[PDB]
Amino acid sequence: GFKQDIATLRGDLRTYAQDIFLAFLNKYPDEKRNFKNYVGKSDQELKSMAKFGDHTEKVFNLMMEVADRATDCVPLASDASTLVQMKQHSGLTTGNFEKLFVALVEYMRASGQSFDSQSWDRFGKNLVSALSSAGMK
Amino acid sequence: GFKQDIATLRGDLRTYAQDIFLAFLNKYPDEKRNFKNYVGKSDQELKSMAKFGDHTEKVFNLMMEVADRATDCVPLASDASTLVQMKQHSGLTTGNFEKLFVALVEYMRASGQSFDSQSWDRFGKNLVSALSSAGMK
Ligand code: HEM
Ligand code: HEM
Ligand SMILES: c1ccc2[nH]cnc2c1
Ligand SMILES: c1ccc2[nH]cnc2c1
Repeated sequence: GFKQDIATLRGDLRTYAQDIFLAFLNKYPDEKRNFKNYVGKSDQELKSMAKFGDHTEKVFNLMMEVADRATDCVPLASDASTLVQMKQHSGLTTGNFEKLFVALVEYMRASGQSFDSQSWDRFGKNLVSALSSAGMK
Repeated sequence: GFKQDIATLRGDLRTYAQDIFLAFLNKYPDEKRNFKNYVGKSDQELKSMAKFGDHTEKVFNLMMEVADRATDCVPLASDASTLVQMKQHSGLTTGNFEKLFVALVEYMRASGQSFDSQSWDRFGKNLVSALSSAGMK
């Protein structure tokens, strides 16, 4: 289930983080408006750009902590507030998050593993509602 | 305290994992006997390989699972048994683990980051005694 999936992802986290983030950028190419340094690059080129790997791993280190602290796929209010208040996230609205989690769930369903894809769909929806409550537009 | 330290380490796990493993190898150069593939390389030579990082981070992920499942810094017997039974750990003894945790606590005390060094010292001692109870020499 959801708790096991956190363990699965954490067991190969840099690889999953990069592959899921690439699936997001390739499903929604207009979302690169938020990531201008990644324009004009193939997947293999991005996987040899130092900030793409280092930043995307740090994103997923925190995402897995937020998931682990959740109850029945509902995150802590303190975690939602951190995500809204972060200076890096100043330009963002909740649609940006909705699209990230749509891409993550699609990746899981296509992997041919045993991910609990439906719980990740709930977690993304419940994180969006918590972000709205914490003041994201 | 101990629970916050797990969150600090996971937030930047690949960087902490590399720096603590290098502190261990530099404190106890004879322990590099267990790691023939790292002979004849400086710190920055080892880190220049994205694989050294991949591999070391997977080690520290398991360490953090065992730490988070502990009660009052006493690991589960079943987690000690996993570490004894791993094929890659055949022909280790408890002294190898003792040295690792001495280096880890020394790194935490020298760092600018607040860590509960006394809890990690207890965890390492209690892990050694659990390894012995699960059949390590
Ligand atoms: C639960 C979901 C998310 C988590 C846990 C998360 C976490 C983070 C973290 C930790 C950083 C700092 C990385 C670093 O500089 O080392 C960051 C930066 C950033 N985040 Fe997020 N984030 C999430 C969702 C999003 C989404 C949906 C977008 C946009 C579609 C986004 C856009 C950014 C941008 C533009 C930066 C700064 C640029 C960069 O680091 O390359 N984030 N985020
Ligand atoms: C709580 C402590 C420890 C944990 C969590 C741990 C975890 C791991 C894991 C997960 C692997 C497999 C990595 C992979 O294949 O991707 C591994 C392999 C290995 N471990 Fe440990 N380990 C611990 C302590 C030690 C100690 C103390 C030594 C020796 C001083 C050691 C020596 C090895 C060796 C030789 C391998 C195989 C070769 C290598 O991975 O470089 N381990 N360990
Ligand atoms: C998901 C994927 C990559 C990211 N980079 C910064 N925040 C992110 C969220
Ligand atoms: C500590 C540091 C590096 C390691 N590699 C394999 N097991 C380990 C324990």
